[PDB]
Amino acid sequence: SLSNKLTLDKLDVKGKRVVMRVDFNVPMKNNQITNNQRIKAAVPSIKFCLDNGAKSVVLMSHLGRPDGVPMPDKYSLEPVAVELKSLLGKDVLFLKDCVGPEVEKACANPAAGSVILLENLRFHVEEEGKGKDASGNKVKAEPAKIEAFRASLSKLGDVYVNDAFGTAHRAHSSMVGVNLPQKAGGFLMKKELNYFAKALESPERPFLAILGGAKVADKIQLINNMLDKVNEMIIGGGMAFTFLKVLNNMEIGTSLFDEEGAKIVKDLMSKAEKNGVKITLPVDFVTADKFDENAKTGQATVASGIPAGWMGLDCGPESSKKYAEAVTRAKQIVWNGPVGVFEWEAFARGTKALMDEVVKATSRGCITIIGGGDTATCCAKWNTEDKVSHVSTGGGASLELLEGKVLPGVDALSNI
Ligand SMILES: Nc1ncnc2c1ncn2[C@@H]1O[C@H](COP(=O)(O)OP(=O)(O)OP(=O)(O)O)[C@@H](O)[C@H]1O
Ligand code: NA
Repeated sequence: SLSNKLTLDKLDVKGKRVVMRVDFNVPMKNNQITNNQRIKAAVPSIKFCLDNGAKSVVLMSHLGRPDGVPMPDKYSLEPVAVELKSLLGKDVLFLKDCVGPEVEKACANPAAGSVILLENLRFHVEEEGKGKDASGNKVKAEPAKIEAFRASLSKLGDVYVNDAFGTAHRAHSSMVGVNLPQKAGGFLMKKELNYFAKALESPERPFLAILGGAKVADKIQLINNMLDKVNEMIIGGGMAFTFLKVLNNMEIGTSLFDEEGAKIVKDLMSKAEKNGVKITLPVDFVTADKFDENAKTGQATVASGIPAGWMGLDCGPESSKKYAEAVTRAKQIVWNGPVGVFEWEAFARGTKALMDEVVKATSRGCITIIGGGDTATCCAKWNTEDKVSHVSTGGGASLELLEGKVLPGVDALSNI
């Protein structure tokens, strides 16, 4: 997987400036970092570079989805710089941009051992290649400016390391576009890829995938290929309402809905039937009159529908029972995406109950893999990081491995 690729343990960094993509896309609440998992996970690679004599380590990441507009009031990485201090035992220089002559000067010839964190890559449309303007109109990036963006990032180091497993499914500029002669996979990239390579070679069966969360447009497009690998799927969280509206003609109110994915729902169900994959969808819900921690709440079922102006933000008790039945049958589980808005206590019961079931499954020998920026925060919140088989820093990235793909961030590394 990385067998063919240059990795950091084989990269001479002595006297070299290292430019490192990392996944510091950490969850935030009340403007605080709620889980430093993804930051801590990159420390081994950073520390290795500094201990083996790197002149500098320049760290670069996105945070959230600002869609190519500078929104430091809301998606700045400065809080991550602070947290990384503590985890490293080294101070960190935070720059307010990631490209341009001022950044290039700050990284051109740093004091020996400097750790530099750049501002959010996605404040530039050239990272993703597309985004929105500040008025919210979709925009494409211009090829020549994408090249200039990649050229600028490439000047910030002499060698490149990608340790950003959580983002490895994204063919973004900082992930596939850095032009330096040595492009090496970091130790987190190696740890995660090696874990999944073995867990996915010959899964214990039944193999259950649990797909929830809120990235519906993206992740509904992964189900088709996953249906060739798994024996059961829970489709919950925000993902479920697109399925229920199409299959059950359910009223879903203002719940998350994907117009494009709705067009393939019946094809996915046909393929699940063809491949013998049991699909478990929720049958009841905790509702809210608005997207707010303190919203008024209600209950609902698929038969009742969700009232107009209301949204389903958690599953209900009968859904938790059905989810639990699927977990009990499983011998291997991969779970990405909470089955409700677990950050808010009114909407956390379904995710907590499913966590309880997954922990119990682990205790009787199920191989249990939970991954994602927010889903791993469930493990931190309820203190189950040591009670499942593997907590991954990749969510969507892990689902694309489950599909059987080579991740773009891996593919772009140097061959041995
Ligand atoms: N019914 C729902 N409506 C809206 N949001 C939901 C619902 N159920 C869960 N969520 C939200 O889904 C979010 C997580 O979805 P997401 O797909 O980002 O998962 P993730 O584990 O961070 O995955 P990745 O690592 O790929 O980003 C949480 O913030 C949670 O509030
Ligand atoms: Na997320």
